[PDB]
Amino acid sequence: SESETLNPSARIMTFYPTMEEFRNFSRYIAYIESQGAHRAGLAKVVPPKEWKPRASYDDIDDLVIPAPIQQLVTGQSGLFTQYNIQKKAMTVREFRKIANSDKYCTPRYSEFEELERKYWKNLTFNPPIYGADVNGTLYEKHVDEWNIGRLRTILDLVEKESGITIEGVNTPYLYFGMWKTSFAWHTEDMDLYSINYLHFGEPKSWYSVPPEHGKRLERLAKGFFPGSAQSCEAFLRHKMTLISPLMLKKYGIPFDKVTQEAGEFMITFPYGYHAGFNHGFNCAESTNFATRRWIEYGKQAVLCSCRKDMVKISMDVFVRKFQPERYKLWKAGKDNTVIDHTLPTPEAAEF
Ligand SMILES: Nc1ccc(O)c(-c2cc(C(=O)O)ccn2)c1
Ligand SMILES: [Cl-]
Ligand SMILES: [Cl-]
Ligand SMILES: [Mn+2]
Ligand SMILES: [Mn+2]
Ligand SMILES: [Zn+2]
Repeated sequence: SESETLNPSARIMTFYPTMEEFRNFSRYIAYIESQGAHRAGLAKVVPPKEWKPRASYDDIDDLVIPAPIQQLVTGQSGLFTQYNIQKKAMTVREFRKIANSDKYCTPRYSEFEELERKYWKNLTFNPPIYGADVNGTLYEKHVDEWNIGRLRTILDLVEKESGITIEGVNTPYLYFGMWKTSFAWHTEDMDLYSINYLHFGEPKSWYSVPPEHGKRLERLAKGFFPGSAQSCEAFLRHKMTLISPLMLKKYGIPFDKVTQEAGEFMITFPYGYHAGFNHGFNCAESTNFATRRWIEYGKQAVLCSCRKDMVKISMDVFVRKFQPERYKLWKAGKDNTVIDHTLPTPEAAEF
């Protein structure tokens, strides 16, 4: 009730940290959770105006996009399935050229609602190319604040313990977008946190569903896609499923929306379903991370059961280290802990 009194509407919150607050990443995450930001599943953090992760983005024209994907979308009435078609490798220069070309460039519009309507109206036409899942970073090696390449959260325990790297999850990914490129409805692998930084370019728009309401979205999605639901216990993790905000409203699924500008951070929280699209040519960097609060989510995450090489992180080291008194019960399959999506991560006891 202390936590349930904070952000009771579960709306997307925006934060403007000072440079002092901005330096300690995990601490500021704990803070915004103390303010109830996590209840939305998504939050925006606008960094100090003097902070910059890179002096200049003029040298990256020759950066290679090894596996650009053409996004074919099929559907109607607010329900869509996205099929990825991998294209030949190409450079950022070659990508931007195509992105800004007359055929793929952003349509003209007044307010955001107009561009949003055009997105949902034309989603299945003129399939765009997304320069997605590029291994790398655009942070300068010296930037110590909010460095996606080295956030130093307890997610580091995975590699530290096993040597295992999972691309885009405990390593950084770059996303080069063009108009009408999409990311489908999903939570993160193992229901982790994620961080997303829009380095440059046109905006990225987001939809989010509160974790305390995530199950309702799942039930809706299973109803809409019964074939997919029968074939996999977590088919949304395929990240192929697009659902319009009008469809969510029609079925009483609560949600919020936010538009991300260049130079801005987006944080997604455990079991926070989100989706969205890019307004035009841009570039974003992202990875996943953890807090102590995530551990229970990780233990209870419902994973994909049909796809091989799907991301499954062993929770053992986390339970042993941060829940020693529950380790035996958990191994015996008798840990029946129930998650309260309103509670902030325990690191926020300072606040
Ligand atoms: N395929 C995938 C996996 C995990 C993710 O977290 C995302 C994702 C991508 C974007 C993006 O395309 O910028 C935004 C939010 N989530 C995509
Ligand atoms: Cl699912
Ligand atoms: Cl990612
Ligand atoms: Mn995501
Ligand atoms: Mn189906
Ligand atoms: Zn599956």
